[PDB]
Amino acid sequence: APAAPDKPLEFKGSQKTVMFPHAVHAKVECVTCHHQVDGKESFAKCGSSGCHDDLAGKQGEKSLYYVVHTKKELKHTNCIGCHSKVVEGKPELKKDLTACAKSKCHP
Ligand code: HEM
Ligand code: HEM
Ligand code: HEM
Ligand code: HEM
Repeated sequence: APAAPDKPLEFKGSQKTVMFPHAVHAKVECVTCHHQVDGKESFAKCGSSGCHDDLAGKQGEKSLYYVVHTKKELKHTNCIGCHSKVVEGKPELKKDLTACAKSKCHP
């Protein structure tokens, strides 16, 4: 598989840009986020054509917003989902990892 990016990268929606750092997630297997597609590995951008390419809508499988933010139980692990589990044991990180404003995702 390709190498994991060294520097934080721009993970964009239609209005906001969130800096995503791989370094901090080094203990997380790649596939956790870069889920398999049709039985094969995939490292394409989440919102590329044919994937979660609805960058404005907030509901549905095609919605990038939805797969990133929903707390519902999904087929694959997502951003808010794992962060919520993490803060159950580390409450001191609740604001930094799950808050809608003033968090590490949305400063
Ligand atoms: C808290 C539950 C929370 C809210 C609400 C929220 C809102 C939000 C908006 C309105 C956008 C802009 C969408 C767009 O540009 O089209 C947005 C985008 C991203 N967010 Fe968010 N967000 C909340 C929380 C968090 C947290 C705690 C993280 C990080 C784990 C996070 C991540 C992202 C990412 C990535 C984006 C860009 C991709 C996209 O969803 O379009 N948000 N968020
Ligand atoms: C595991 C060690 C791992 C690899 C390999 C990896 C690779 C990778 C690449 C090459 C990109 C760049 C994609 C591009 O076309 O620019 C990329 C981007 C993102 N990754 Fe990743 N990644 C690995 C692990 C992880 C883990 C564990 C997560 C989630 C916690 C994750 C997530 C992301 C996100 C988000 C992006 C941005 C994609 C976008 O649409 O902008 N990666 N990764
Ligand atoms: C990019 C790193 C990336 C993220 C983030 C992402 C998340 C995601 C979640 C959490 C699910 C489960 C949704 C649900 O259960 O309702 C999910 C599902 C699918 N994805 Fe995805 N996804 C990322 C990347 C990609 C890419 C690059 C494509 C397109 C090639 C893609 C496609 C799909 C499809 C289709 C589904 C539904 C089938 C499934 O595997 O669950 N995603 N994604
Ligand atoms: C989903 C693609 C996703 C995003 C977006 C995301 C963002 C994020 C940020 C911005 C941080 C803070 C970095 C900093 O300290 O400056 C962060 C930190 C942790 N994350 Fe995350 N994260 C996403 C996904 C995931 C997933 C799927 C998991 C769990 C499997 C996960 C876990 C963590 C953990 C652990 C941290 C570090 C907490 C700490 O001790 O500081 N993230 N994430």
